[PDB]
Amino acid sequence: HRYRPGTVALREIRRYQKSTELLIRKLPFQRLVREIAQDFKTDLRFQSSAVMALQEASEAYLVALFEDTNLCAIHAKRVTIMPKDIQLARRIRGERA
DNA sequence: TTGTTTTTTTCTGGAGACTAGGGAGTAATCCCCTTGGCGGTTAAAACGCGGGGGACA
Repeated sequence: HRYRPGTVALREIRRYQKSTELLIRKLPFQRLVREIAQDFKTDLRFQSSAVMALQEASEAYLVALFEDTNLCAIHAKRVTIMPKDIQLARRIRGERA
């Protein structure tokens, strides 16, 4: 049959909140880090541990930001997060101007 | 029958070349290593379709 929209989303929320493994596949993230670093200094080498630490910090920060975004969206009587939500959360945080 | 002497035998400066080996230099080969190709394995990001839900007024 068909699951009504919004139920499988709750199932994934339950699934991913019980687990800790990283949600971004490694190699694209590593290539993105390498590209970003290249603009600061050339012919650079990275320890896999450094790259893993970068991924852990980035994913945790993104999860916290998504939590704040969901809270902001709920405050607007809304269920869907939209860019203004991220913007407001970042603004109140003080990272974005 | 013994010992002194005779005699025999053993011992006692310069030039013009050549080759051959050792240290340093170059480059090459075999083994290993890095990288790319062939062969297999498929979950999923994107795209489509259809329907439920809420954003906005």
